[PDB]
Amino acid sequence: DLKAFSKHIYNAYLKNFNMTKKKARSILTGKAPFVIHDIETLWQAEKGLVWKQLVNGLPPYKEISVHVFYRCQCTTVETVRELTEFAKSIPSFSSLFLNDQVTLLKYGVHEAIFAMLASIVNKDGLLVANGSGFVTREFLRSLRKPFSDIIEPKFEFAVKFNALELDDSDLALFIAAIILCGDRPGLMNVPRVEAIQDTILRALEFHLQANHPDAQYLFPKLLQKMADLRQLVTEHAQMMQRIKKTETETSLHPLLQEIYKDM
Ligand SMILES: CC(C)c1nnc(NS(=O)(=O)c2ccc(CCNC(=O)c3sc4cc(F)ccc4c3Cl)cc2)s1
Ligand SMILES: CCCCCCCCO[C@@H]1O[C@H](CO)[C@@H](O)[C@H](O)[C@H]1O
Repeated sequence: DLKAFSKHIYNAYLKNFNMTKKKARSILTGKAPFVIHDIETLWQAEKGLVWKQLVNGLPPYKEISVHVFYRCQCTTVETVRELTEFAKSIPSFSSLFLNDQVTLLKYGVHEAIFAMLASIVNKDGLLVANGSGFVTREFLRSLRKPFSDIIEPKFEFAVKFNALELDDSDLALFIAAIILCGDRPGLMNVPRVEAIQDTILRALEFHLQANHPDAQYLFPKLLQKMADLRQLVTEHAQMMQRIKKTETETSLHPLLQEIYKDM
């Protein structure tokens, strides 16, 4: 029964995401992306590197540390869009009141984004523009503060999370468990959410058995990663709040602006 449930969430993930850990992990290994590590290479990428969201559709250019930020902002907004469509793809989720759905997405989306970030990450950098390019970690560290400080706790996490060696069928269930969380403030029908969450967590355990049989303590380890993700997002909202006051000239997307609102 839970085999059918797991299959459905996997089909909802594959049907909804531009990049599987499978596709990403091949690109970062072999059988090539254009490495962005300085101003010259960013300009080079800006010129002839296939971005889904074009440069003309970005906020008015200000500076380098800000342009990088705006490009990142776009993908976060598009991942919020994939995740909403993935959440709706679960028929149990798309049954709750539209505001209860918005509550789960408002608080769960950033947790999910960071868990999925580990798929396109390695110790030295991350994939960009559907794997067309590869941005270096040192380049991002070389940007001005506060911008150089944003992506660092994400990388620390991503590396640790990648050690668990999860596949796309594990992530579909992991993300589902992240979205459908009863601990979200402003939830109306908490028993119904808590209900669905239980089904997912049951499904996640029995799938981790069939997919990772020799894996010691995987399920409680992922339950801890879920908690760690909650902290990383608390830390993240806090940073973007500082960026909102300090960087008055940088434009924060209202959707993300609303996510960090009462966090
Ligand atoms: C980068 C630093 C100033 C930040 N600004 N916002 C942050 N948010 S975040 O939570 O850490 C976060 C949120 C979502 C992701 C996934 C998407 N990332 C991308 O697609 C990126 S980064 C980058 C740098 C480039 F030159 C060119 C393109 C490019 C692209 Cl594309 C990563 C990090 S980090
Ligand atoms: C508080 C913010 C979190 C809410 C997430 C909203 C983002 C989802 O935006 C989605 O865009 C799609 C196509 O353009 C549509 O088909 C959907 O109806 C829509 O909800």
